[PDB]
Amino acid sequence: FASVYAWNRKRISNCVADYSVLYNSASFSTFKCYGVSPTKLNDLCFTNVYADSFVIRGDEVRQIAPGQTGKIADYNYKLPDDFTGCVIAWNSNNLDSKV
Amino acid sequence: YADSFVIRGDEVRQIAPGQTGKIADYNYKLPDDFTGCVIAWNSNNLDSKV
Repeated sequence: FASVYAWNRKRISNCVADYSVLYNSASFSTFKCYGVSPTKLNDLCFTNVYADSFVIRGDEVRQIAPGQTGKIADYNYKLPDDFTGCVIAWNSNNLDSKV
Repeated sequence: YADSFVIRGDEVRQIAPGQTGKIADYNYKLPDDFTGCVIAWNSNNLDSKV
């Protein structure tokens, strides 16, 4: 992954996106969608999807939300107040930690 | 001899000679004069589910 101050950005189009394989998985602690109901994600067709990836501390997942204030929100990654989309967050203590 | 198992986090201190608790006196008791060594590490990803 990449650090938060240089969060990785990718654009996806011209594809068939299956969201069932993401919802059924028992690995994601936080799966919170804002614009639409997640269970209906297979029912909509889009284009120009944006994917941002990075790594943060445990306490800072709460700051990834529209209209949020803190340190990461106002210095590393700011969300539009009218954001539409979804946020996924899970634990990586196994791979991103070292004694 | 090698013994292997999985326990909680607070209970690793119970695995020591002359220790008192719940696992020590009910599941695994070390001899007081034990010789050898103990290894413990975290396996949250493998052994936990949402």
